[PDB]
Amino acid sequence: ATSDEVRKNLMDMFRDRQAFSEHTWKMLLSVCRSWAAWCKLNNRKWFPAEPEDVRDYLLYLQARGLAVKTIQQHLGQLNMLHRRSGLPRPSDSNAVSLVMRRIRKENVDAGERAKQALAFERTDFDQVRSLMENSDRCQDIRNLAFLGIAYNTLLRLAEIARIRVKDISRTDGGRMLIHIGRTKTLVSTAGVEKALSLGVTKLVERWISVSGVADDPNNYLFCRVRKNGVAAPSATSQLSNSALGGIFGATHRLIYGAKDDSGQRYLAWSGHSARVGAARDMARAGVSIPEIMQAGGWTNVNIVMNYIRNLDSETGAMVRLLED
Amino acid sequence: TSDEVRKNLMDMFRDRQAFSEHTWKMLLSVCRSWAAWCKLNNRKWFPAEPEDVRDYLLYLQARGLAVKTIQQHLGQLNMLHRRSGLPRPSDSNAVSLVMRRIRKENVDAGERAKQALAFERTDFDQVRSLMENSDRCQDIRNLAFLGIAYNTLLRLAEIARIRVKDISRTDGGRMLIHIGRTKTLVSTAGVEKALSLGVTKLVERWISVSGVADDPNNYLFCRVRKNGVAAPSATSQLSNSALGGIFGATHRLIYGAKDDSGQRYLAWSGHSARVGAARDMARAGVSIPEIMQAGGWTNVNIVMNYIRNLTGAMVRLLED
Amino acid sequence: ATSDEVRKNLMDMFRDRQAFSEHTWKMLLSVCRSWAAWCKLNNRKWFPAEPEDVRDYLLYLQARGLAVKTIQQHLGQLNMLHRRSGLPRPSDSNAVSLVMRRIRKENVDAGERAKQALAFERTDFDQVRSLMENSDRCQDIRNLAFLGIAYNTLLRLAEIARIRVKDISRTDGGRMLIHIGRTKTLVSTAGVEKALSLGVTKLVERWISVSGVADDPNNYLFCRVRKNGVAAPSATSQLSNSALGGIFGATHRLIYGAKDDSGQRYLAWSGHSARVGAARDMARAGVSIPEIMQAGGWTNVNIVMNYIRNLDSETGAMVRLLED
Amino acid sequence: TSDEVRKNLMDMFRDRQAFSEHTWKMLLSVCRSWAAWCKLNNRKWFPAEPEDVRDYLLYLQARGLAVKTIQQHLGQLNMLHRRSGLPRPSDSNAVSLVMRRIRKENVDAGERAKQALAFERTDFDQVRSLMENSDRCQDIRNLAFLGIAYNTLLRLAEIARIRVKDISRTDGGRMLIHIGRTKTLVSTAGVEKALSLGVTKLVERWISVSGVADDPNNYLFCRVRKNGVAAPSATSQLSNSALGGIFGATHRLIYGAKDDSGQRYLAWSGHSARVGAARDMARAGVSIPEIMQAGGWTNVNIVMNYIRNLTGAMVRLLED
DNA sequence: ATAACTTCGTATAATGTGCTATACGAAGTTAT
DNA sequence: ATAACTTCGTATAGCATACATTATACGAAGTTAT
DNA sequence: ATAACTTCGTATAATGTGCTATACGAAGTTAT
DNA sequence: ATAACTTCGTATAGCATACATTATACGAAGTTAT
Repeated sequence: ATSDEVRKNLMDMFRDRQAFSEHTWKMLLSVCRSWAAWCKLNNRKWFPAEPEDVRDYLLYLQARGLAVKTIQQHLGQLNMLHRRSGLPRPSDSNAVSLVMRRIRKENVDAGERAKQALAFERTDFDQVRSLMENSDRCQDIRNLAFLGIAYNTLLRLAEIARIRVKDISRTDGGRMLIHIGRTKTLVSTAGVEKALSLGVTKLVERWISVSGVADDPNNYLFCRVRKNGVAAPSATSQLSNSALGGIFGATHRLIYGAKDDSGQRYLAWSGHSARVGAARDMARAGVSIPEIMQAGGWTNVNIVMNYIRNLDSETGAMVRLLED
Repeated sequence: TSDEVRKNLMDMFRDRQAFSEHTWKMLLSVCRSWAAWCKLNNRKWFPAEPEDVRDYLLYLQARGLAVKTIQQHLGQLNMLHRRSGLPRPSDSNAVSLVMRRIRKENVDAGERAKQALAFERTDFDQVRSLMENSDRCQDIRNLAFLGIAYNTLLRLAEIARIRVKDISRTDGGRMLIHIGRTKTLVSTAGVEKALSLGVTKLVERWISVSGVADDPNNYLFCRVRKNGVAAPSATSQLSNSALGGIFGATHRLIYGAKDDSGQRYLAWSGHSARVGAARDMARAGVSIPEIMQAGGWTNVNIVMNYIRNLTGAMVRLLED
Repeated sequence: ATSDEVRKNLMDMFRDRQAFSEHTWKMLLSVCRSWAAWCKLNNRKWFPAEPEDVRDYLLYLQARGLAVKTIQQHLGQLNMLHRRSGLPRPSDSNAVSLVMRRIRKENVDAGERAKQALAFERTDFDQVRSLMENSDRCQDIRNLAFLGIAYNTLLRLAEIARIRVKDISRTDGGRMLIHIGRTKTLVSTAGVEKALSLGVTKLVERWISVSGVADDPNNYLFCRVRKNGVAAPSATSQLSNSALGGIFGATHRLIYGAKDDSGQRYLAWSGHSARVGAARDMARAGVSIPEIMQAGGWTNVNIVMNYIRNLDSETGAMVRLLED
Repeated sequence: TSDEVRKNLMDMFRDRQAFSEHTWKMLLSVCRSWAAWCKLNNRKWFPAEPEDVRDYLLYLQARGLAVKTIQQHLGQLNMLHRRSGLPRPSDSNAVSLVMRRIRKENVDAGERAKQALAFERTDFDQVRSLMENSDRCQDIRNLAFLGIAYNTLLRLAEIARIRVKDISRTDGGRMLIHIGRTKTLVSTAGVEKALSLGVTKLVERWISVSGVADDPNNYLFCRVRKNGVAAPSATSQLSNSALGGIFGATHRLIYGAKDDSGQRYLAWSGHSARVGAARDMARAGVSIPEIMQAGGWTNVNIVMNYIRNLTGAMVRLLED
């Protein structure tokens, strides 16, 4: 609570900045730039943040038509800056506590809907599969394997990029299989092994036949394919998540065409579409919530439950009673 | 200090919305009452003196009011003080002790907190068997309302907030109703309340004859005037007084006009289908874990309270 | 924290003493007399109670070979006296908090076993039933009905004494039935109706034939029977719980004879024996925990679970797996 | 103040017993370590300076110790301070942040907290199929120990505290074992761990050949010397080092001597039957609610950690 | 008129975070 | 004199009301398109 | 001897109240 | 020139490490009845 104390705290912050993910840091800076500009504009002090100002700001975020979860992030990062610096948190103020409470209320009462990825189900896999199965085109074959390793496995983006060729050993009738390393938590796991079908395996093949992947196995399975249709292997680099999420966007447009309704948020297939579809498919096929809240490494149902909610199978006991 | 206290309270009024409209309704209702009693005995209503509050509670008790009502008066007074940054009346033995004593004396004389008359499947099936045949807008609406009420267990006000854009469909054709906020939860995630095929038909039929669908941002249920014309609106919801009247009206229909007693719960009301469904489910052998998901409860005690009626495992063990 | 403040608090305590059951008050005085004597003896001040003294005292209770639950009651009542008087609780002290923690540990590690009532099951009801069924003796017939209203119903003592003759209306084949009022909680119930068999009803009869109960129905079902074998009705009074618990003690001795092993605690049948037996019987007969944690008005299983624990039916999943 | 702090710590030592013998073992173990590091760099070991503690944790990390061990060192230091009425080292950013960073750096290099090698029913059935035939006291005891371990899921020390007067019987003949205190619960109520008919026989046979029953206040398991003579005792329990050795010994028996690696968990150990039973139950389709009652857990996370191995719902959905 | 509300006041019942990743539209970077 | 209780007191086992809201119950009193 | 521990130190994994009633042995109270 | 990315930044959805203990792992070093 003295400029010297705060100075010490901020030096502590920088010295052990690896106590947080670079993503966290990204959002911290992001919010600070947002809050600071606003302060400048609205003639106020940005550090330390004063409860009345942070209030005005939060209402400004709301008026900006920003989501409740987003405003949370803002107060959140601000609370973190003051906590890691020796100063009082904005949340610890009555004004800020109340306003947050009010805004949450006001927004829900107007339509605010959290969104999630658009399901990419077998009904979608088969379709694309039928549209790009006979195509000579490199990046066309690659994108099908992806759509395969992805629906078939439910692996996250950050993880499908990480795959290396060795990891893809084989099995039962020449069925493929794979060691991932997904978890990044200590008391969790070091990793699993995942398998493929006569479908998803027969595809992932071609990619390898054409990708020239069978070259220096320290190689990754997924690489970029240039405009001439020639792939570029690289044991040193990984298809950015943007591109991978790109194949899902691209593919949806192929079938459904140009970007649509309203101007933003989940109109086409995104990185999570495959998991979200497999799950329902696996739920529709009456597969215990184990595999379901499991084929994805799901440590908490609320998530798999928000995914299979509109499914008739998840209708409720009252519907069951009512219908006998 | 006087300055601070003026601020804290002022700070509360500014973000009025952080609280339920009702919470404010009661805060003001108690204050009115308290303030009234205070003026009668020449007492300063704020800050409140434990001794004066004690006299007030006892006064409430003498009026023959319910323990729950007395407790509400203490709760509001407590909030006023606490939110002001002042000591709560309950923070003193005179007040803590008198409350306990009032409850105690009251219950040890019987006094019991009531609950809505159950509206169960038999009741639903009977009401529907009769109203199904009506072509009147009102009956069509009312039958749909009761259908959702029983099916979903939603509360009057969650039902009254259902907007047309809130309905969806399972692939199989069942209607899905998305619920944003409830007594126990305000999140942007919300819940999806599915409707049986039959309640679904009931709802569809209402939508049709009413025209609410003429604006996705329109409240599903609305007034229907003497001439049968439904009055759709995206700005004003049907009042809970109306929604609850549908229950009592339906009851009157099958069982006649109610007692002259003046008691409460002589006919079905807003909570009748919740009480009744919970029960219906318990009987069906439904799991507590699942019964709770039905009513949106996060805990297990209301759920248990509603059942305690059904037996005879005994003459049975003894007879053989 | 001033003698005037404490004085005000204690006057508050007395003025609204009905904020507690007379049983609570009984234990408060009980503990205070115990603590005070000790203080006198051990040359200390009893009010306000000083953390070090209350510590010594608790260890003294322990050395007295007193149960953990008992010492809890002592600290408990002391904490209540200081809380309702404006002074700091003894529990709020580090010394007292630690010692309590240590004693709890030390005792468990030596055999301390909470006890419960000895089961009085159908195997016991039938037995006594076969020993006192042909006996002309008034108090012999009375004690059998009791053993009946009690096993058959699972009603608490305090409640079987409360029964009045009207409450005993009839039913299915001339089966008896009964409106009790058990609960004394607001958001609970006002009460239930309970039934009897060809057994428990055929007995409760005689008692009425002989008890002369069918006289002024404001009467209670259970009265005292004097040494000459003549019963004494009374709409104004109730068989004390001591006597009722007496019939269970008496009856056990009849079959098993004189008071036994060690010198104390649950050697014979007590007021709770009947419930405790019915339950297991109802559990052995595979009756869902509903009625079980219900025929007694049980709002919490831990209790019915501690009663059916040695029952094979409650053995566990590992036993189930192990045995196939 | 120096006076108070001397008291609080003195107040802790007086009621030593409020804590596990082990908690004390580690407090003293860390202090020894810390104090050592401190003397090496000429630093005052208490009260501790965040900066000095930060240097200490990093030092621990450089020693190549586990995140859990480093955390334990911080926990003990934290306790010393907190219980003294002083500020906790973790109460400072240098310490809070370094811990996170250490964990983070460590895990993002793999590092994972291990768990005991599973000892499942197949393992039990195999070990028993073999040892059943031995008439040696040791084998008889060991087979009984493993039987209870797997059956009950008890922990080494709860098993090592079982006294003869603690066994009962269901009417059907199954042995019941009453457990007073455990890692997660010290109450006079206790639990009753039932044994299958088969494990029951195993236990009976041990009681018989050993004579522990010669004193109800005798510990069920005890040493058995080179000559086969069991040494019963009501004052000294069999050491956990012994009980755990039974697991590793049994393992050696079926699979040979262990790696030279020096790693941990190369053979079964104290927790092997808990890990294994939990799993066995999950496979059997047992309910989480019930799996938890088996292991005495009150929560749901260790239970989940132990399973994550078993699959293929996919080639399956895809193949058809 | 009047059905069918609304409104509104007092009475009374009912309930139980904070770090890290992805989403995308942009803007920038290579190699065709 | 005792059997058959009652009341007592201390020992222990069995429960389940207090927070801080936010909602319903129900009608009287006012409203508006018919 | 030596099997089979014990002990003990450092390493590292695992877990998650407070009011009111009953129990009894006693002591006291009536009516046989 | 662009296709096919990469890196950016802000918007939002998806998770899951920090307390305060109390326990196990495992062997070396010491022990005691054989």
